[PDB]
Amino acid sequence: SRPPEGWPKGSINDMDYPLLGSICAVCCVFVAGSGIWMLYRLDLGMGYSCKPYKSGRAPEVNSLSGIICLLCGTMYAAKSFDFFDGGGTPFSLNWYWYLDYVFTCPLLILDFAFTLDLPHKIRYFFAVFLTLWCGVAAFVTPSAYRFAYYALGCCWFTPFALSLMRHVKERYLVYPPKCQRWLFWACVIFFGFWPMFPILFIFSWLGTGHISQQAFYIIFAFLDLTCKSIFGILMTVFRLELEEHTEVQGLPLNE
Amino acid sequence: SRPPEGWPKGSINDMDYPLLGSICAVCCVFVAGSGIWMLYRLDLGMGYSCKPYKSGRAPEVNSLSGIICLLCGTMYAAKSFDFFDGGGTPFSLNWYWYLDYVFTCPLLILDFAFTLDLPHKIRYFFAVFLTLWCGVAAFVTPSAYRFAYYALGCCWFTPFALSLMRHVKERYLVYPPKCQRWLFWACVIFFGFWPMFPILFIFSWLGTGHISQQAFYIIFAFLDLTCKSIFGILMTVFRLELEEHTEVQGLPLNE
Amino acid sequence: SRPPEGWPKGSINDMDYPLLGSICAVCCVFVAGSGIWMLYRLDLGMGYSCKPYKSGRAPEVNSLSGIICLLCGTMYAAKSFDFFDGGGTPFSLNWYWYLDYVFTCPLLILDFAFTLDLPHKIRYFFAVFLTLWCGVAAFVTPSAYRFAYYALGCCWFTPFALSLMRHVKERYLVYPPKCQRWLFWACVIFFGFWPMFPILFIFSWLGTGHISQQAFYIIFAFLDLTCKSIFGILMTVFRLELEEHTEVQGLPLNE
Ligand SMILES: *C/C=C(C)/C=C/C=C(C)/C=C/C1=C(C)CCCC1(C)C
Ligand SMILES: *C/C=C(C)/C=C/C=C(C)/C=C/C1=C(C)CCCC1(C)C
Ligand SMILES: *C/C=C(C)/C=C/C=C(C)/C=C/C1=C(C)CCCC1(C)C
Repeated sequence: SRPPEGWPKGSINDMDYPLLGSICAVCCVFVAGSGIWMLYRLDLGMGYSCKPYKSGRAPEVNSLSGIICLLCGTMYAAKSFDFFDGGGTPFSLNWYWYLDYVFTCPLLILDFAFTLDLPHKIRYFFAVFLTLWCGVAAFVTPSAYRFAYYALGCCWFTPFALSLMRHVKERYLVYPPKCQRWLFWACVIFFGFWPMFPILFIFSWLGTGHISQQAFYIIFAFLDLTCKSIFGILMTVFRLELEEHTEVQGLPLNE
Repeated sequence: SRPPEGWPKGSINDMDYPLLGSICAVCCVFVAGSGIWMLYRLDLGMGYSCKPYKSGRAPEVNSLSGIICLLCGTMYAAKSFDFFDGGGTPFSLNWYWYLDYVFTCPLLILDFAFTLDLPHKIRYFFAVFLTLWCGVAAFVTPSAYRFAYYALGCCWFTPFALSLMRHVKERYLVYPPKCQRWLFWACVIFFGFWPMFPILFIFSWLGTGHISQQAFYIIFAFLDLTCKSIFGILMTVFRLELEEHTEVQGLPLNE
Repeated sequence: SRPPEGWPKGSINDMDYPLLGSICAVCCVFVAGSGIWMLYRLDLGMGYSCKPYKSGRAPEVNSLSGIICLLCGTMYAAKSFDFFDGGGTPFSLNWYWYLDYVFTCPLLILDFAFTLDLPHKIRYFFAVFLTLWCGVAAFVTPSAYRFAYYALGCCWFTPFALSLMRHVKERYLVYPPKCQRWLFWACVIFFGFWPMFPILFIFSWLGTGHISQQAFYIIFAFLDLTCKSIFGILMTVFRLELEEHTEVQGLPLNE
């Protein structure tokens, strides 16, 4: 507890620290486990037939899905320690909302872009990075300028979102049906869930005031499990399907 | 105002926050606009004849000019919000001088090096990054060691500057006359203006004490407009000229 | 001295600041000198016979050894300034243990991996980065959770260490005897000294309490000289030997 006597009663920080700690310890194991599986299955070979790589090693970039999970899992361990130490600790990843995501979100979009061979990899990376930084600023600012920062971040996000939706619909047809399945669910996650983040900001204690900070933590735990683990599992299987088509069976894309 | 009652009268922080806010809001629009133009014109094709790219997309690195402007423009929006909120806000890019430049200056030098194909891209990047960090330290330190940090930064900068001047004069002759024009003005900016930054430090309130902090902000706004926007416009046109020569008209460099 | 009247007598901060300052000023010169030599010798050509590069420039990645030294040397200058200013200064690289290493350690492992062509360059980089971050957290935390953070970091380090040891033994045989000599001493440094860092944490004031913080600084100065300078000199000579074999004399590896 940052205050010597502990958090003032009825403060935004007056939460149920044990439950919070626990939820993150579970989030940690499951995300880290999924990441471990991801890197292990990448090392078996190419496709469901686990065809051996010619160089005897997998492409460097294919490791990102799994790395992102382990980075997230490591951060949720840290976060558990903070909650179990009662909150407001000197190395707290709970304190500055969105700072942890400044390290993962841009990696996620790289993962996605490398997997599909989207254009403008660098533009996409920076767009996400700036959006996340605007969130950090929005949460630490107490004036109304909090919303100036939120709007700046929407200025980045909205073009980014439309641009991506357009690019993805262009590559969708290239791929064979069986790969199209996995990509669709990946898109539901990206186009369905990413917009949830900025909508929660509005209903939080820093907006309308409908959702407490404790609730905010729990919701984000579920959102991170979906946007890192499930997303990574769907990226993995999309590559196994693709490889089976192109490498194991040696067939061409529609292009 | 960081102090509850506000900045002490006659302090370095006793400035004209509205005017400061405004200058940055304008700097923001103009820099962000220029960056937008830069990425748009890159997407039209190759050269003044807008020849279509073979891959149907432009090279990744060519996006840096434009990205650097948008990053700068986003930072000047943030800075506006701080000034209009009266200064000393929790997320202030005005507070720690030179911290914003730790993100742009090294990208600028990469942009320049990729464009000309200078050697030692990594050496050049680190040289700039360290110089900028020495500036950060020089400004936060109140002892005379402030000048120890300044000198350390000159130790990095001075070799870097001479090294670059030598490399650039080697590539200048390679290029055809029409491209040589644009490169010369780019060089005037780099060799004329970059040295201005360290000379202003000496005459600031942290050196001789001739230039107030308010003035320091205004001067830097003009310097950033020149070193990011105009520089980026000159990099853009140099590539359009070069492409017209090599790709549209298919002629060789002197080399 | 961070406290106005200065460090309380008999505090962990009640050290011999002048001696500390001096040790770092020497560490600074020697490391920076070694780095300078490294980049100079790289520019002479390929091998002991200094065969000219075909492109007329050396590979970008070969610069990392030397860059890492100069980055370390610049940081030890900063650290000298802090000690000579008596400690607890606003820009102190002495204050947060392990924060400086968050910038060098991952670069070191990249250097090593590029030199040997180890697989999983990105995995290796992140593994080191996370380990170092866990150290930072372990040192700032005052509860017992300090050890939770230490253990998390061992979870990263231990697999990383075994994985590397396995990969290196696979590449050792590839290389000719004369190169094998240099690689062995590089391995002694990596496998002998890297494990020293986490063992010192246990005997420090934050563990059993056998080694003072002053002593901790001195030990780390010697460890950094070994893990950056000597290591870099051994990487350099390994490349000169390798090049003499493969490029100057045009012979094949065992593979
Ligand atoms: C793993 C975490 C993910 C996928 C997080 C995504 C977060 C966003 C896309 C957040 C968006 C924001 C804005 C568009 C505006 C204000 C700030 C944010 C961060 C809430
Ligand atoms: C867009 C911003 C640019 C181009 C800034 C450039 C800044 C410098 C080259 C500053 C140089 C410095 C030194 C050489 C010594 C002390 C610290 C600085 C940052 C003032
Ligand atoms: C140039 C500096 C080097 C090579 C430093 C290496 C440091 C380590 C490998 C430190 C390891 C740690 C752990 C394994 C656990 C706790 C934290 C550390 C940083 C002491």
